[PDB]
Amino acid sequence: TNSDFVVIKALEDGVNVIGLTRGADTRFHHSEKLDKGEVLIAQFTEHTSAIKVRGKAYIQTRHGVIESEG
Amino acid sequence: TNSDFVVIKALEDGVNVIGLTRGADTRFHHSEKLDKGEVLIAQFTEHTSAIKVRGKAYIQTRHGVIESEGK
Amino acid sequence: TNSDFVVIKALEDGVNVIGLTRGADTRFHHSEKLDKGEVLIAQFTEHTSAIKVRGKAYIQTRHGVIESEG
Amino acid sequence: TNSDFVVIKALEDGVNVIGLTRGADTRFHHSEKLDKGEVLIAQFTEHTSAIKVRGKAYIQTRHGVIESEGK
Amino acid sequence: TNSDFVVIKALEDGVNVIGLTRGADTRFHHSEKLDKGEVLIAQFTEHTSAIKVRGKAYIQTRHGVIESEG
Amino acid sequence: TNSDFVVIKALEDGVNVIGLTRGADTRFHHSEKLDKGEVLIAQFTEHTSAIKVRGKAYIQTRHGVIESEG
Amino acid sequence: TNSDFVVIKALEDGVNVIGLTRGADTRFHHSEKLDKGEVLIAQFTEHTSAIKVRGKAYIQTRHGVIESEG
Amino acid sequence: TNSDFVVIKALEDGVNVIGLTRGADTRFHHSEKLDKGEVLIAQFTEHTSAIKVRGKAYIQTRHGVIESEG
Amino acid sequence: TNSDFVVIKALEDGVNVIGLTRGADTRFHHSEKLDKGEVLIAQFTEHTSAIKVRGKAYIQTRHGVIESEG
Amino acid sequence: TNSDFVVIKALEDGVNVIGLTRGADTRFHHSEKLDKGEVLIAQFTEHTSAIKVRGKAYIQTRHGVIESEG
Amino acid sequence: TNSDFVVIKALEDGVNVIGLTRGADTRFHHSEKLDKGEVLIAQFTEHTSAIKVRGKAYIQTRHGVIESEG
RNA sequence: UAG
RNA sequence: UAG
Ligand SMILES: N[C@@H](Cc1c[nH]c2ccccc12)C(=O)O
Ligand SMILES: N[C@@H](Cc1c[nH]c2ccccc12)C(=O)O
Ligand SMILES: N[C@@H](Cc1c[nH]c2ccccc12)C(=O)O
Ligand SMILES: N[C@@H](Cc1c[nH]c2ccccc12)C(=O)O
Ligand SMILES: N[C@@H](Cc1c[nH]c2ccccc12)C(=O)O
Ligand SMILES: N[C@@H](Cc1c[nH]c2ccccc12)C(=O)O
Ligand SMILES: N[C@@H](Cc1c[nH]c2ccccc12)C(=O)O
Ligand SMILES: N[C@@H](Cc1c[nH]c2ccccc12)C(=O)O
Ligand SMILES: N[C@@H](Cc1c[nH]c2ccccc12)C(=O)O
Ligand SMILES: N[C@@H](Cc1c[nH]c2ccccc12)C(=O)O
Ligand SMILES: N[C@@H](Cc1c[nH]c2ccccc12)C(=O)O
Repeated sequence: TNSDFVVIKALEDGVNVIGLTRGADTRFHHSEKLDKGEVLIAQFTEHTSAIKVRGKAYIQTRHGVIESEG
Repeated sequence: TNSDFVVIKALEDGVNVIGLTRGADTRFHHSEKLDKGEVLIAQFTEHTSAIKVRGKAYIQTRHGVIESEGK
Repeated sequence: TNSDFVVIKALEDGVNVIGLTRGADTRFHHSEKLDKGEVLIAQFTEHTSAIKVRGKAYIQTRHGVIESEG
Repeated sequence: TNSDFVVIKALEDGVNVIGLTRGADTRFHHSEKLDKGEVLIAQFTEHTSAIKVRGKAYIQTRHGVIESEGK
Repeated sequence: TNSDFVVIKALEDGVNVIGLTRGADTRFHHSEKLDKGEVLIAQFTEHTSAIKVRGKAYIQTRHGVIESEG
Repeated sequence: TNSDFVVIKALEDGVNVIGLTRGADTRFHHSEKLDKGEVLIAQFTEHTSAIKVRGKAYIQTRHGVIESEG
Repeated sequence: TNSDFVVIKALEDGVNVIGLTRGADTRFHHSEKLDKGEVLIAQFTEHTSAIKVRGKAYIQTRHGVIESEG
Repeated sequence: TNSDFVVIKALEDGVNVIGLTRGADTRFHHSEKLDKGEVLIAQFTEHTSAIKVRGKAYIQTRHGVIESEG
Repeated sequence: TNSDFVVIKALEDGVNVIGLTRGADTRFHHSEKLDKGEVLIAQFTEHTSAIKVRGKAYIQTRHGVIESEG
Repeated sequence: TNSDFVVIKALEDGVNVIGLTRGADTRFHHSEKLDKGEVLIAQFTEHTSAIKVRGKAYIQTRHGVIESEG
Repeated sequence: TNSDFVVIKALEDGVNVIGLTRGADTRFHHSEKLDKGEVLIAQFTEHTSAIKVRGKAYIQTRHGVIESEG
């Protein structure tokens, strides 16, 4: 329960924060839809070993800040 | 019990701080409602592996500060 | 017993520092009332995985300082 | 025995440093009274998961410094 | 679930973030395709011990920032 | 054996460095008397979970420096 | 899975990133060929205890940056 | 064997670095006499949970520097 | 597999990065030859507890940089 | 095998670096004599929990630098 | 395999880096000869708990830099 | 002010 | 001042 997390703020409506499955298989297991201004703070977990961000969003991680673009 | 935590201060009435379930399923298990000025300090836990904030709030984490402005 | 803690100083009478239960359920288990100037230094624990502060207070954590308002 | 600790210096007589019980119950298990100028350095422990300071005091923790104020 | 991760932002359509297999074999097990502006945040894992980036992308890791231009 | 420790230098004779008992009870288990200028460097232990200093002394801990006053 | 990693960006075609075997024996187990601008982010692993770069590349590690010359 | 240590340099003859017993009891188990200029680097251990310095000495610990007087 | 590593860049042909055996015996178990411009990134391992560099090379470690000379 | 170490450079002939026994007893178990300019790099260990330096020497530890005087 | 290490560069021919035995006994187990310009990077290990450097060399450790003299 |  |  003490894994790294990412912070995502939607800069438009309809931002998708997609969790990709951990393991031999890489598939979507959940897409969280964010409207403009909403903030998601999401860890890496047993089930999520990669996170894809689609849409305009501001992203903070341990490694710095970045914006995704639509 | 020594997991990371976030600090959330409501900037308006009716902010929701939503805990999303850890595991194969991603659903809401609790939404804490905050009125303007209230502060919630919340950990990641066995049950919560993601936190969604709806409404205007000031947020502090290990990675910096940010404001939500959804809704 | 080495988990993080938060410091809270009341800036008025009747501040409430509320422990929310750890686990599948999220309810109050204790509400600590602080009068003006009193300081509480409180850990996250087996029983408390979130803390809610109601009333005017100065708060320090590992992530910075912040004030709660009424 | 390597838990965090707090430093408290009394700025008047009759300062109370109160240990609150770890566990499902939250009650006092000890109040250490300090007279002006005395310093207490006290850990979080199996028995103590929150500490309340009543009266005027100067306090140092990992997260900085703060003064409690008395009535 | 607390391994390092990398941050990749596609700078053009068709970027490939390729996971190379951990172990005695070094083959591809997944290629994630990114459209311009999308961000992928990907850990090292049981199954992934090297990552290859094809296409123009901006990359953040623990050791600094870099742009691929393949 | 790697617990935190405090440094105490007596600034007058008869300074008392008091170890308070770990556990459900909080009583004195030892008081070390220090003559002016003597330095004591004392750990937290199985037996000592709080330290009280009585009399004028200069104290260093992980969290900074402070003087006790008599 | 939390071992250190190296970042390598080829500055010309034909760069080789060579994994040398962990253990009593030291031999090549894999050679990854990189075309100009491509980035490889590669861990030390059960199988790889040393990495050789041939050809012109820019390298980032925990200890700073360096360029190989081919 | 990776506990904290202290560094003590005698600034006069007859400095005493005293190890106080770990445990329910607090007594002396060893007093090391140092002559002017001698340096002792001493850890906390299974047997030593507090160190008292008597006489004029310069002391370095993790928490800063200080001098004993006698 | 997360032990320290060293980075070595040959500044001339015929540089030898020599691994010395861990254990009661200290012997050579591998000499890696590096030509000008090549970079070797090498860990301490089960089998290697000391590394010797012969010839002109630039070296980065945790403790700073240094050049060997032929 | 990763406890703290100290660095001792002899500033004159006949410097003694003395390992004092870990445990209930504190006695000398080894005296390493250094000639002027020699460097000894010495860990704390299962056998050595305190180190005494006699004679003129420059000493580095985690806590800073100091010279012993003869 | 993740203990501290030292970096030693010979400043003249005939430098000796001497590993002293871990344990109750302190003897030589190995002397590595370095000629001018050679670099040895050597760990503390099961067999080596102190290192003696004889001859002119430049030394880097976690605690800083120092030069040994013949 | 005990060792 | 031994290895
Ligand atoms: N009972 C919840 C409390 C909680 C912690 N963090 C949260 C964030 C959002 C909502 C609820 C929570 C839990 O242990 O997980
Ligand atoms: N139930 C999901 C929640 C989650 C965490 N991080 C995510 C990133 C994206 C999507 C969902 C998530 C999980 O525990 O893995
Ligand atoms: N008995 C409570 C005491 C406590 C710790 N942190 C708190 C925060 C708020 C309220 C009470 C507490 C517990 O161990 O969990
Ligand atoms: N016997 C108490 C001593 C203590 C430590 N920290 C405290 C804070 C307040 C009051 C008492 C204490 C305990 O071990 O928990
Ligand atoms: N299922 C993959 C997801 C993944 C993580 N990091 C990656 C890097 C590249 C491609 C896929 C991935 C894994 O657990 O390993
Ligand atoms: N025997 C005591 C020694 C001690 C350590 N720290 C102290 C602080 C005050 C008084 C005595 C002590 C113990 O191990 O706990
Ligand atoms: N299958 C290889 C992949 C790899 C990781 N790092 C490398 C460096 C060079 C070459 C291949 C690799 C391994 O797990 O070891
Ligand atoms: N097979 C060797 C590879 C190696 C690692 N570090 C080295 C340094 C020098 C020479 C070889 C190596 C080992 O695992 O130990
Ligand atoms: N034999 C003592 C040596 C020692 C370590 N630190 C000390 C401080 C003071 C006096 C003696 C010591 C012990 O292991 O504990
Ligand atoms: N075989 C020796 C190699 C070695 C490591 N560090 C050294 C320092 C000096 C001499 C030899 C060594 C050992 O494992 O311990
Ligand atoms: N055999 C001794 C070697 C040693 C390490 N550090 C020392 C300091 C002084 C004297 C000898 C030593 C030991 O392992 O403990």
